[PDB]
Amino acid sequence: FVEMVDNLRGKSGQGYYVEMTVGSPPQTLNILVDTGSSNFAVGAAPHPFLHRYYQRQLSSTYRDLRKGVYVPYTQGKWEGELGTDLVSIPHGPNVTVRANIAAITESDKFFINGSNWEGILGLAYAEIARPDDSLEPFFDSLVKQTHVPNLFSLQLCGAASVGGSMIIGGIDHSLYTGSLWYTPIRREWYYEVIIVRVEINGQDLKMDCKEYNYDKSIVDSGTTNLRLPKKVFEAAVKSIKAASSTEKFPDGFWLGEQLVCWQAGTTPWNIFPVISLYLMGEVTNQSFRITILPQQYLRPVDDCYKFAISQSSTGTVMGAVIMEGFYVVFDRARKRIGFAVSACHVHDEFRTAAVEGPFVTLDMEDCGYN
Repeated sequence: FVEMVDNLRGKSGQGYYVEMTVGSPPQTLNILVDTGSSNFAVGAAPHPFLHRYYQRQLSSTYRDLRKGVYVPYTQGKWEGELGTDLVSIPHGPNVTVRANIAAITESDKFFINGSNWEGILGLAYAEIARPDDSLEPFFDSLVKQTHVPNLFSLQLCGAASVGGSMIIGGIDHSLYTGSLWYTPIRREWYYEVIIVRVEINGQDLKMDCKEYNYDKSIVDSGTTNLRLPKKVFEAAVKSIKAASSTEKFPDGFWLGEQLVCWQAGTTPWNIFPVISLYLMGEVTNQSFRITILPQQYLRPVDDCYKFAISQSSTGTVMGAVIMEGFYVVFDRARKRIGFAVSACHVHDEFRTAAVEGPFVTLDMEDCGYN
């Protein structure tokens, strides 16, 4: 699918977006690819931060649903008017579908000043769509209305400008090396998965794996960091702090309350441990592990970086920190997510991200939270 290669762009920390068109004639917009939500929402008014916006008055195929939607966040939020219209992805499958579209008429802390995107494409399932699971997510409409396979894959390459590929309806084997390894999608709402073991430099935290997924563990392209439950994060950092004991860093650093800087290319990468997450495999008692480097959780912001690992109350969230090291296949058809070493991931000549298996892991089910 050469046509779809390199169809993602963005700026460090501002997420990855793909070009899309909405309405008739087609109105072009850059839309954030978010596997962590399920609403297709686009700016529809002249907010100062927006390069452009959806103008419903110019679309002959626009249809009003006469319903509003308010989506609150920890601080900001977005609110819009629901409708449907014809949507297409220029550098994606050659098709056009009628999908729900929330026209954003008011928001706070949603749009980013200086960013180049005007909307968000929630690729998750209806269960978490707003206002409720009755609002059919875009991908569902795309598959239901066309012959596009129920699957998509993401290769986030993270470089201030970033790039990547979203292969819609398939897999592009040139984007990865080695074999793809699959972990089951526990439940179809967020792209939930189960982490069965966690290793730092090869030594595991030996913590009731159930904690690792309290109350969730998800794969989300819309989040920059690797979010971990408090308990897991506490021990996580504890081990990383011990591995990197070579140098001393402030407590704020580990809490993302302050940045850490190093002179021109003087970052002590080797001082930091690799993080290995073992994921539930496809077979009983079988697992595999994906391993990332500081290159992923120690990202640039001298050279100042922010610890890309943080705590959560919503569970584990495998964001760009994890994804930028692998080619990730969202195999909706088979309810599984595949990981393979990405052909574009950044690595030093000493350590490289990897996906290895099979491994024997017992009681993987006790890792899932109910």
